[PDB]
Amino acid sequence: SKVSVAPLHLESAKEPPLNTYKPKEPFTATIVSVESLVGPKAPGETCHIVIDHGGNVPYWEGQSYGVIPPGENPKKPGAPQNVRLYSIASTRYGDNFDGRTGSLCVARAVYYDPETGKEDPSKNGVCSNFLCNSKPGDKIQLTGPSGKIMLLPEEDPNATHIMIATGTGVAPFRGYLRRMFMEDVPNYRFGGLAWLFLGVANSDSLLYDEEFTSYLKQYPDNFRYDKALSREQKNRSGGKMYVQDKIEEYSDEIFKLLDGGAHIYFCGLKGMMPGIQDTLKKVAERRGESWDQKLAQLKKNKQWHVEVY
Ligand SMILES: Cc1cc2nc3c(=O)[nH]c(=O)nc-3n(C[C@H](O)[C@H](O)[C@H](O)COP(=O)(O)OP(=O)(O)OC[C@H]3O[C@@H](n4cnc5c(N)ncnc54)[C@H](O)[C@@H]3O)c2cc1C
Repeated sequence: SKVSVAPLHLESAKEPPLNTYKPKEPFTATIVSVESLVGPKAPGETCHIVIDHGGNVPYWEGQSYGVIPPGENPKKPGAPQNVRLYSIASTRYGDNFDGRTGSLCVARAVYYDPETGKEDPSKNGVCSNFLCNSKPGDKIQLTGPSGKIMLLPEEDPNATHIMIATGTGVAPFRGYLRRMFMEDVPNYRFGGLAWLFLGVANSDSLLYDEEFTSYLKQYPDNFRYDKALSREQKNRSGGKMYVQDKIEEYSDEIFKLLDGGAHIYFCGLKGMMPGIQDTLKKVAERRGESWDQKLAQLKKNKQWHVEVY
């Protein structure tokens, strides 16, 4: 059974909120919870951060929140820190199904000297550590929401959505999939195919795995889920197993879906994209197709959605 959500008036707007709060006057939100998403063998920490915005900073799935960490801009004395953007990992109703909270999926950026391995905290990422170090009741300066690239196309409730994530790039897809499958949204009844491909370092680095596995058992004809574990698996050519290698295992199914009008999404660190492009080119070549021409048509048809960072 789908989970009741409120308030239904969040469905009424016909345009997404944008820049409701700006950097000079952010919204002072409050941390609800911070929890690690990863096991002890993960190379670094990734946390789920729940933020109470009280309904003052609503958003649509696929958008980002800005966070202004405290302190001074190290490059402009007297000025605030620059905004850092984070893909919202929750639906518009949020993890408490009430329209009052939104969630972030935040990897700690930690610096290690390339030769000695010595950590240097002064070179760690300011906003990501600020967020992962936060505790219930702490205040967060929120801006936005912002972004339109990753809004979910809902005009066809039976569309196909192929979602390609590495690491924290899973965030918008957690939101899409909760709206598609878990929440009782009477004006969006999804009857298409949602297919999540996720690449992470190892099993302990998986994010939200139990939630996604649950969708396989509840919606076996509408959801597919495939994972690539780069430090624990090898591809067919002998390289470390990346998300593009999982795509290749389903070369024919995914190309057929794209030809049929499927939307395809990419999110996570930008270093994910070169290997993906290389694989898609090789898959097309084996089929006797030009990947350049196919990608041009996907962009012209508004099927191609990329937000990497
Ligand atoms: C649209 C969008 C969505 C995003 N979504 C997410 C998301 O869902 N989750 C997420 O985790 N991130 C996400 N990001 C990235 C996020 O915005 C930040 O860039 C990231 O968290 C790092 O910010 P920071 O403040 O921690 O690091 P910063 O302080 O900005 O530092 C940047 C990097 O430089 C390194 N560094 C600092 N000083 C030195 C030095 N002297 N020498 C060498 N290295 C140094 C830091 O360790 C860090 O890796 C997103 C970005 C965009 C644009």
